Amino acid sequence: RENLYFQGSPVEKYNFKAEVNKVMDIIVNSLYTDKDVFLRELISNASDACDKKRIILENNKLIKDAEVNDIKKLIIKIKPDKEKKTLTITDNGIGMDKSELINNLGTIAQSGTAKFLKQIEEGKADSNLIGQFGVGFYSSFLVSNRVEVYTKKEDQIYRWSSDLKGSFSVNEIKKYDQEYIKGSGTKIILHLKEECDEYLEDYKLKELIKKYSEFIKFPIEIWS
Ligand SMILES: Nc1ncnc2c1ncn2[C@@H]1O[C@H](COP(=O)(O)OP(N)(=O)O)[C@@H](O)[C@H]1O
Repeated sequence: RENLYFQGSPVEKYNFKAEVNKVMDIIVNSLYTDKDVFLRELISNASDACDKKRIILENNKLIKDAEVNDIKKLIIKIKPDKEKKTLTITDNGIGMDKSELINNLGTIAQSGTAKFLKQIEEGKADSNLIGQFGVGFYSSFLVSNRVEVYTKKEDQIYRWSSDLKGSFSVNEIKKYDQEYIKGSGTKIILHLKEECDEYLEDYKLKELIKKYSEFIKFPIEIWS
């Protein structure tokens, strides 16, 4: 009897596997973690997303030619906003459609996270060592109360949001013409934990970009 809308579209809420959510909570909120790695992980995903776009564009062209460009614009952008307490990482890479977004981001036990958890379980790894593994996107929760993802694959924009407390939400944004992701891309908005405002600082971002960028072959732009 209660249908939910956000920005003009119905909101679909999905539950995480409860047990997994429980343990994920422990590792991202654990004391003595290397919280900095969240940026390593997101930049790594942004680079992969640009690589995927480049490769698919090249193949498309081959097939368009045979019958029957902006690869140069590929970039990763990082924007702190001290007043809103947000850090935003944006790529103009492949993006995700609704389905990929629910199935890809909607499952916590990824490859690296599952690995880590199993080692902990087998007594082979300490539970504060999230950094020692490549857990990917969900590492954003090392430093965030809430995470949003706005991603466009082809003419449609979808928003994913979660505070990692049992569920995530997905809804379409029909008129995202309020913000100029051009062709495709993914915009990740981190709503930072109170104790994590140093990630709003220019010198800190630069330091991390330098530590985690050495092998990333797409330009990274830090605003301010
Ligand atoms: N920035 C991004 N752009 C496009 N797709 C993205 C993305 N960040 C994550 N994704 C998709 O979500 C999936 C899950 O991400 P993650 O949990 O970091 O797993 P991973 N590091 O093993 O790839 C990725 O494999 C990728 O397909």
